Amino acid sequence: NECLGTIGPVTPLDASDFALDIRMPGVTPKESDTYFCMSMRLPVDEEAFVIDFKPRASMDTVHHMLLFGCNMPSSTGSYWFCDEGTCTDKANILYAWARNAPPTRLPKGVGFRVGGETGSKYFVLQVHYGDISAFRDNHKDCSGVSVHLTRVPQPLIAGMYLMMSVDTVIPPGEKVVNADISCQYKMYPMHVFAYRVHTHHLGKVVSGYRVRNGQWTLIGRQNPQLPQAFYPVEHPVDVTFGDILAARCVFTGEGRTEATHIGGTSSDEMCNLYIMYYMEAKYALSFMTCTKNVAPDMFRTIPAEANIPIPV
Ligand SMILES: [Cu+2]
Ligand SMILES: [Cu+2]
Ligand code: NI
Repeated sequence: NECLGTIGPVTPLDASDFALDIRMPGVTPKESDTYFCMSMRLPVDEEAFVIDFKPRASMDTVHHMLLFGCNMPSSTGSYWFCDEGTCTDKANILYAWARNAPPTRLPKGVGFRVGGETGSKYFVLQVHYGDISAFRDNHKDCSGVSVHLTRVPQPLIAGMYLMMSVDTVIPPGEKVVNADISCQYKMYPMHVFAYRVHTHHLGKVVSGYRVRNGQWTLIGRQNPQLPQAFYPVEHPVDVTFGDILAARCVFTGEGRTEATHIGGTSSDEMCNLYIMYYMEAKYALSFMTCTKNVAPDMFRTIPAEANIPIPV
């Protein structure tokens, strides 16, 4: 009893707010550990602000959910299979829901800008099912997310600073392989309030830092084998013009017969750190990406914790 039926996906909230429900179209996964995607055009063409997210997940069957904004979803039609292949243009992550790692709300006054001339025209929802119990009866699943949108401009604008490896090669059996990422920050100040890490099975630890005058300030560090939620930052951290952002993923090659490189499958790897930030509305940009390592030598003074795993 979650599929919306005759009422549809759009609930008016007041004069300038509405909830948009983004739901799987009554799907039934045949195999276990399945990744479904679907998209929705924004109903409004003009600029809007996403100011809250409420999960609508079947607590039996849903392992994780991700919601992106983009302009070109990978597929048209109802739903598709997406082993993390959501958009053809760049997919902007907005929200992660993981089982056993409950999400944290956006700070009040903070929203993502979407729609209009430059914002995302589509949402893409990815749902990872995992365990196919309770699907015995072959019931239709309508899991996803209810998104609160408003036309009211927000004083603070949420954005994403994505750090990702592109060139990493993990030789087979190799005990430790480091993937290092670094860029100089050249925008108005951002304040990091949440982070998410992502590797595949070879990832041991992922850490990100702001480097200012050789001083390393921790943004977040996580075991990527733990649920890949957005975790709150322990202390709010500003990144300002002249700062360097730095991240290290630690991988092992133990267990593999052949080299492992970066790519989109499970026998490939990724080193992704998603740094969620707010900015003053008049200075804000919605996304930044670092795919480089501009200060490789700086990593000589990376804190020792970046090399040590988290005790599970
Ligand atoms: Cu999952
Ligand atoms: Cu991946
Ligand atoms: Ni501050």
